[PDB]
Amino acid sequence: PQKICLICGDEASGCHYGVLTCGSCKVFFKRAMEGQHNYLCAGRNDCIVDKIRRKNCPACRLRKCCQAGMVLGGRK
Amino acid sequence: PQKICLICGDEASGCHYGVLTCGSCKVFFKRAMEGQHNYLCAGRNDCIVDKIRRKNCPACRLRKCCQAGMVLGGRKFK
DNA sequence: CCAGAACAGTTTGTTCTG
DNA sequence: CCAGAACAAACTGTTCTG
Ligand SMILES: [Zn+2]
Ligand SMILES: [Zn+2]
Ligand SMILES: [Zn+2]
Ligand SMILES: [Zn+2]
Repeated sequence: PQKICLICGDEASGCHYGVLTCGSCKVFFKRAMEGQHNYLCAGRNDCIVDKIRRKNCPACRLRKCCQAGMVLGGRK
Repeated sequence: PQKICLICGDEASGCHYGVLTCGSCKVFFKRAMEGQHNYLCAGRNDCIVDKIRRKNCPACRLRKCCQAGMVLGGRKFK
């Protein structure tokens, strides 16, 4: 039918850092946790994270990753 | 003495399309108005437009541009 | 000076590799 | 199959031109 990324609703590529996600949320999460960016939502931590706008709010996209269960860790 | 962009609060470069802006807002405004995309704010049409985050929500940045008085035009003469 | 164009750096996303 | 690396397209911002 089609695997859907639990972060953004794009087509998922596989189970990454614990969660069914697309390729972009995969690198995103990795890059976000890794560098210290201190991302702050410019709205109210409310943002819809979807395919077209996922890059809009890194704070909300990262928060969604963390709530979906994504966890850092290199090749289990 | 430093001139402040009225859209994002960065340092302003001049008066562009009718208001005090930085060069990034200047082009953003023209690209946005001429592009094929009517941006949909993923929040509440409320977003803060400041230097670090101006890129975050093009819908709200464009809204802020238009509300500030920015208007498309060609190269006008005095 | 400022709009538009051209150029350039930054960012996000996709394909390659072990 | 999946992390991480290498690659690449897309997007945002800066310097050049009339
Ligand atoms: Zn995704
Ligand atoms: Zn947000
Ligand atoms: Zn600005
Ligand atoms: Zn917004």
